[PDB]
Amino acid sequence: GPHMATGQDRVVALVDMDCFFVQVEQRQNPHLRNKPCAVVQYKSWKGGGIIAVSYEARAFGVTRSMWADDAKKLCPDLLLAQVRESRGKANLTKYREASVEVMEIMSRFAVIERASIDEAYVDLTSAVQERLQKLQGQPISADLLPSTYIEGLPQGPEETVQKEGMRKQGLFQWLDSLQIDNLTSPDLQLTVGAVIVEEMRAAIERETGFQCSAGISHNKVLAKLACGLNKPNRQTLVSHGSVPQLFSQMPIRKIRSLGGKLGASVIEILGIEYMGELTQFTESQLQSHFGEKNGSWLYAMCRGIEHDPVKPRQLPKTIGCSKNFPGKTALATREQVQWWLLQLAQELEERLTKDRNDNDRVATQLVVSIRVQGDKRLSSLRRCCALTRYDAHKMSHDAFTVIKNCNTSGTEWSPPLTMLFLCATKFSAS
DNA sequence: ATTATGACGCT
DNA sequence: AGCGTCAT
Ligand SMILES: Nc1ncnc2c1ncn2[C@H]1C[C@H](O)[C@@H](COP(=O)(O)NP(=O)(O)OP(=O)(O)O)O1
Ligand SMILES: [Mg+2]
Ligand SMILES: [Mg+2]
Repeated sequence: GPHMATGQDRVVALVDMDCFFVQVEQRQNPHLRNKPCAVVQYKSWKGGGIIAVSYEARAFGVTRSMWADDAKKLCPDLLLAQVRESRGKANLTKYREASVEVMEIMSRFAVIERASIDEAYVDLTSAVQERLQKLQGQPISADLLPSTYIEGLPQGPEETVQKEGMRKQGLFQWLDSLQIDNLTSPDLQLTVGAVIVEEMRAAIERETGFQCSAGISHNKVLAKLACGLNKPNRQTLVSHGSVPQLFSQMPIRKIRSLGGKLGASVIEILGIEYMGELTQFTESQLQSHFGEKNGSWLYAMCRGIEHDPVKPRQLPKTIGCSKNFPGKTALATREQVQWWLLQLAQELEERLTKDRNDNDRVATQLVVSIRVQGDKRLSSLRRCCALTRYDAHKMSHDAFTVIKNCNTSGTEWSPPLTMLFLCATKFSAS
């Protein structure tokens, strides 16, 4: 009892931007603000593919992966913004630069781990300790947490007919219970972490004009889950004590890393649907079905416990460019293949050169991946070679050299390629 | 014809 | 080294 770890050692948050690519386009074009809007790529086929959707547009049922022509059927007044196109492919530079704006603000507060173009984990354990020392015995006011939800509250016994009324009542219950006394209560630490995350979210909105949501908990999985509970423009605190009720009706697929085959297996092999049901199995039983690492992870995670560290990494480990060639457009000639490789290499060269100037590093390996027609896998084949010069002509020529014997017969290229992907990796200081 | 592209585990 | 999974 006295010796059972409860996964309450850290304070971790996950900050994720709300409808991020849309906000980027709305900041730039004020006519799009506060309107049902989506961002699309490649307008020629079915009006383009939607990759981001404003919350006003979601209310009509518009979603990612939907065709714009189809989205317009659900939402006639839907406004659209097109992703920039360069060299015949989508160019996501505008969103990467916007991402940098936000990541640089978050880094001021604590160590972060970039997790995607629009989210990062934050390890607030040290910052909370410092803040706790800064205010001795200072009780925490509700005004310090104007956009925070406490998951699981309010509980027990009219302002609650509306959502802000629920939020405030739950926050009051939580704050009324908190003992400022006792610098080591995990709940107190989370609360101070939440205050700091309000400050962080305020700074991002002030300095970039972008709104975001956040989750604060004791580990990355719970912080990520918490982030999505009250999006948009709100933050949610998930305490250790909230986990049994929260996990009791939480579908297994909603937990990070369980959204694929492993999660399906868990459900299928154990005959359960919710994360909390995992507690009735022994660690050995879970290890026997899903392996040593997965079994141990599951046994601790269904109890709200996870030890994956927030890595101190702001910069991407790899830099890559890819393009799909669906259906009839699959590449069928040598020349075609070489031209598209050159287009990808030119974009890559730009991004690498910038990376070298900004971050004092150079990539040393080039990985080329291709997908052949009829193959469902992301990558049909991967090959690599040395990246010794940031030269687009050398890179595209070397990439062709490494995959040219994949061609069964021809001038002609077969089987046709439905994807080309160039990735620069193995960075070293410069 | 659900795209562009990341991190990282397994062998 | 090369492939498979899970992810936004
Ligand atoms: N499958 C995909 N393919 C291409 N781009 C994608 C993508 N999923 C996301 N993006 C791009 C476009 C997105 O804007 C961005 C962030 O991904 P989220 O955080 O998953 N989604 P958002 O921020 O939009 O809304 P909110 O978080 O409020 O739910 O990455
Ligand atoms: Mg987001
Ligand atoms: Mg995200």
